[PDB]
Amino acid sequence: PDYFELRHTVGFEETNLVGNVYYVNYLRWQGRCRELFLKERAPSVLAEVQEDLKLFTLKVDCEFFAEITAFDELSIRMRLSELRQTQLEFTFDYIKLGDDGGETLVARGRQRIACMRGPNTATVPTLIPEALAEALAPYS
Amino acid sequence: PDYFELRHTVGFEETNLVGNVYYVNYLRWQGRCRELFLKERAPSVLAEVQEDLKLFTLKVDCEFFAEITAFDELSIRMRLSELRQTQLEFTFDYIKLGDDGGETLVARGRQRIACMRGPNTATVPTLIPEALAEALAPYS
Amino acid sequence: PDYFELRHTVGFEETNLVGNVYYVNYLRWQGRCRELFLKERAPSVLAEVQEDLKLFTLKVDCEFFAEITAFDELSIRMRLSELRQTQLEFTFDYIKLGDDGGETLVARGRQRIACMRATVPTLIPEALAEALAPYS
Amino acid sequence: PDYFELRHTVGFEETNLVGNVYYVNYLRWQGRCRELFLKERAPSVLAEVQEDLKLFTLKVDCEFFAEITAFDELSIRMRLSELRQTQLEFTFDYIKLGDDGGETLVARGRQRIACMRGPNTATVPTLIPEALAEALAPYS
Repeated sequence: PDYFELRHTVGFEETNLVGNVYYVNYLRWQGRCRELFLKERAPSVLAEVQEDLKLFTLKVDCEFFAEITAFDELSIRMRLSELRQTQLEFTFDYIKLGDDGGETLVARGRQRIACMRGPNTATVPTLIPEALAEALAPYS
Repeated sequence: PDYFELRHTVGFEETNLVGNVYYVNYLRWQGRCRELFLKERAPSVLAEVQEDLKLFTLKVDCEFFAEITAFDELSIRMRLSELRQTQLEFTFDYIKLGDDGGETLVARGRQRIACMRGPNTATVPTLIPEALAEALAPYS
Repeated sequence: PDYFELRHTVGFEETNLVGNVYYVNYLRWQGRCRELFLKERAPSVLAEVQEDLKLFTLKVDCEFFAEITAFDELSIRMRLSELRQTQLEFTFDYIKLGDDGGETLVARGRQRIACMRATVPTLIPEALAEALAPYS
Repeated sequence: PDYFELRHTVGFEETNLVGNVYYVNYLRWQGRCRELFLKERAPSVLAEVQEDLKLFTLKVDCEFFAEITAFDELSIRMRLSELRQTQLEFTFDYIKLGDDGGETLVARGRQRIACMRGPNTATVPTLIPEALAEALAPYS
């Protein structure tokens, strides 16, 4: 499809007092989708982050359209929004998989990431790694 | 004076493998500061949450200007940026407190909230509770 | 396999400052293993536990033997250690899968749950017991 | 008094859809109480662990006797149950603070920590740091 998919059933312990989901959990789901992409599409990046490659998070946000609860089936879909020189922006479509087959959008979020180089103290900008740029081809 | 403050030292477990802090943690702290203000300044609101009053987070965001490591002293400053009759927006300044007295803005977050009442099906908005609006006066 | 398996790869953000895994994450993985088991093996329980039934955790624990870091492949095996009329105990084996195919007992934990349904000490749901028959 | 206290109000987002508290949340609290202790009473330990010193958690557990919900006032009390030459055991008593001054033992958890030195494969038991042994003095 146009997106990278992360299937996730809403945990019983991922809800609040009034049955709704803690807004932080949505963002945890973003990281779980972003990291899963790097494990299956660009493992080359993963090893570089353990070295001197640092994927700085510039901005992350999320808007909530509908309230979800426990045991609701979700399809967190990631799409490449912007592709720049040393930066890139993702987009996360939180969709609820209804039993009938409906696909409603319960939330949407995006994440701005910059690529840097060198030690944590003295850093420098760097191009988006080739493997990562190629893996983001059908997901724009 | 201009803000409500949450004191926080960056945890040893809140720091990852390379010395960076997961952005999710910023939003966890942002959530704590939102409840500390309530439980202190407007405790009456919390009694209403268990009843009919519902607090809907419409949108959250956070921008990052610099990286931090464990044992960094943070001053999470919460101030009211936007005030409406049914909604409000909280701004969160993440001030990295220096040992010499310096103050470096390391991050900034925003949180749009909507005051709701009623059942799970038919939610209706409500005027911002008197005590909640009262406690927001010196933080405008 | 006499156990229920949950495959998990240690997240880059699940590690701490010195490159080790926060112990809280270990029990975080226990919940996901218990949840996943209930989902596939006894879906009737989940439909029962949300309105009246309550699976109350009496005791959780976890002892650690070795240390693991990011991207370490883990095979979390769950099995029924003790079965009773109102209570049941799970046991979780934390096995680090070597790059060649070797296996290492990194950690091991237990969870003690009492069935309740403001609550009433109730029988273990028959559907839950039948799904546990292999993993006894 | 005879323990290290961490006051904590049960969060609205820490409680699930049935009114109970996730058992994982209990352990983050005692881990927070542990880190806050090392932060306040023995900061030297927090710097040595970044080198060759290791605070290896041998075993951790927690027993639950009651049910708590949102906005409950808790008093987490950390004591020293056992101290060896290289090992130590903490005991966490979760005390629910009532409005009428009543106190109730809600839960109890413990944690065994082994002090070791050197790289992961060359790990060897080491004596408790003098800063830590001095910090555990008012628990004798």
